[PDB]
Amino acid sequence: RTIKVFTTVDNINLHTQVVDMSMTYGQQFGPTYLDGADVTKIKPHNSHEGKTFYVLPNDDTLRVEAFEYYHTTDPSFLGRYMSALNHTKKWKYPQVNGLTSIKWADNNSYLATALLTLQQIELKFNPPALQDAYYRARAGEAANFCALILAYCNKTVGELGDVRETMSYLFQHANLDSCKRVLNVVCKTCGQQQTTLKGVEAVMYMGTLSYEQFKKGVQIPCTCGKQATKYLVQQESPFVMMSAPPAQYELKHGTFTCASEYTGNYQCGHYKHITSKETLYCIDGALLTKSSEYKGPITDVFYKENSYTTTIKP
Ligand SMILES: [Ca+2]
Ligand SMILES: [Zn+2]
Repeated sequence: RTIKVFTTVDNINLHTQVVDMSMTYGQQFGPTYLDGADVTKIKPHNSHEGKTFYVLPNDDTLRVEAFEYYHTTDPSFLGRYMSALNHTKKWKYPQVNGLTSIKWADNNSYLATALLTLQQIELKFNPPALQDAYYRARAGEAANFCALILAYCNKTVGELGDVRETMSYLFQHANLDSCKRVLNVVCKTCGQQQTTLKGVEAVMYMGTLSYEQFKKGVQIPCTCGKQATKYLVQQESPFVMMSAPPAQYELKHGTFTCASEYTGNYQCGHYKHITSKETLYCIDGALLTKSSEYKGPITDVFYKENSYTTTIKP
């Protein structure tokens, strides 16, 4: 028996195939997937006629196609992305206040808060798989985007996650080289140290939530033994992510783009997303509340930026 099916590694370039129906998909193709479901232990059915299957890049041509779409060499990427897709395709992606969210499942609260932020900051991905699925996620079809995020972060479904850490991985696949940050560490004895950062390191900071206070200056204990002052000199970026360990923080309307709230501790933590619109909106998975004032345990705050110049003399 024979049916005709298609094989692909990017869902773009399809390949016509003849399949012996007395064998399994793994026997003729190797590890094979149909929209996430592993069908390696499965033999062709008549219902599969004309359907498209993911495989692993066995030949070079599939490897050439796979690198262009995903920008990775990691041959495990397809199985991990397919394994993630098999779950994320079943998640619910409601529109909450005009943004694509995720109904909570499999400890995806950090994914929901990240996805919500990605929709409110200016950003473009370099791998086509990411940018294609990023576009579809903004349209409401976020299953493939979320599965790709897990594959690029080497995370699995159900595993707990950090939003700041998740952005870190994704910023490596965006085009942020144009971003530039300059910092002056002024230490009363060590001196006035300057650093220039390019790329992902130029938009992220771990220490405080306030961007104006980051412009004014923050003390950091120096490697000598005393205290040292830390402030921003030049910021050239579309946005800035300011992170701090979860602590009670007052979110003031119109002073930020969006923020990450983290309540709980250890294995009992949970993320909520706060965004600034005409008033303050709290998106918690598929749930939505609104208020004029907000105070909570914030761990990330995003701000808009273009070009900043400090008023501090070197
Ligand atoms: Ca929308
Ligand atoms: Zn010092």
